[PDB]
Amino acid sequence: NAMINEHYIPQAIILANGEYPAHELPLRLLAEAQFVVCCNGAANEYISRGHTPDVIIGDGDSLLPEYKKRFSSIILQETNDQTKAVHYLQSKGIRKIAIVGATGKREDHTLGNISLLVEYMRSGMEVRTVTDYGTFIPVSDTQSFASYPGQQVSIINFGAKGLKAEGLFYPLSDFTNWWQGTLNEAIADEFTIHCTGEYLVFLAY
Amino acid sequence: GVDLGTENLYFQSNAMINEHYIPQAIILANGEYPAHELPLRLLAEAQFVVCCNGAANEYISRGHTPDVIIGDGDSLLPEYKKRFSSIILQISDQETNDQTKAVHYLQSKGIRKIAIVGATGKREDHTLGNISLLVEYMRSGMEVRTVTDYGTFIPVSDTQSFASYPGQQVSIINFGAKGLKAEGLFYPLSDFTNWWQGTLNEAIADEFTIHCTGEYLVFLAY
Repeated sequence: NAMINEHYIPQAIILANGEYPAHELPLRLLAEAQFVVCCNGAANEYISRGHTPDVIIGDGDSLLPEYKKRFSSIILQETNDQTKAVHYLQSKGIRKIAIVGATGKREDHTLGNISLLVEYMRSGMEVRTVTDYGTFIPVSDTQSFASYPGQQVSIINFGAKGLKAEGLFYPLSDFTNWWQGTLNEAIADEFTIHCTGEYLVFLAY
Repeated sequence: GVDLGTENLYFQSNAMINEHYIPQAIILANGEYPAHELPLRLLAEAQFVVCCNGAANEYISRGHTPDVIIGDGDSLLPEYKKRFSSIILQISDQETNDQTKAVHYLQSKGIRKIAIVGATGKREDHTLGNISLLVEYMRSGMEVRTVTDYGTFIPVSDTQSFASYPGQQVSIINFGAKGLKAEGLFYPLSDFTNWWQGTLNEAIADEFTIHCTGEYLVFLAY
């Protein structure tokens, strides 16, 4: 596995139906996107800010009629919209994606959206969720990460066993409850997590 | 007994009750300040408010008076630290999560029924940690709810009935419970292995009951 770095350039962006991004990073990613897929809606918010989506995932009654006379051709048809967006992009040979706007509204939607990341990667997709506060990266087995000393790192386990690290302030164990692995800290310019199985890393900006 | 779910939060309940939810104390955590009428109702009606670091800044700026401030005084605006220095408590030099320290402070005071507001909406790792901690607080013997801008999280053990309304969105997050089954929900339950699986179920009627052994979390959307 190649080292996970900050310089992430995805082939496509998914704009999910959580809170529209406010931080510079997700906003820049959206602005310089090669391909944008909008979930339900999010398309209305995206268009109102003077942007143009490539694909809209929803039921046809998603867009405002006012925008429909301009983007009815790019609307496309059960799971959640984020997952449908991932699967659509996967069907087009896209392998590298960032999701923005996936959090910050209903918390059950936030929880669902985050948990699905681990499932996308096992399918063979490279996906990251970029928020106003950090980046979620689904991982399996041994993985190295670029960091800076003092960078806050949270680890949430998804069934992985034998978790241990170098380059983090606190040692790891096979976490269960979500709080257990949160609010660790990088002590150097890189850290490596060793295990077998799936887990999720949140790197705070 | 039956947990009234969100039905004891609304100004006008479907449940033919003569009261509403008034916990013994409110914790204002350090996520986004409540914006929705329901967590704001709890805050407005509270006679004991514990502020986490910071969270006290917005509370004070809106003209309100914390009863206790948990954690680092340095997280306060200088004038606020000066105004409230005598109610700043560092309950532990080991525990670092202020939400947890607030719960522990209230428990030592002999308080058991509490609501947490402002726990979510900023850094998502704080959101995830704060939510998951509800299971620990319940285990410790506290009756605790987290009340957000969008619904309420209730930590649960074993069999539990909830008041509801037809079409209410109900999400179940598993924390090691086994034999999950329900009456009164649209979708049959399974022993959920990932968070999304039990989300966005739906109450059919005015009550539902979840049966199992072990711990889980229920989110009821307003």
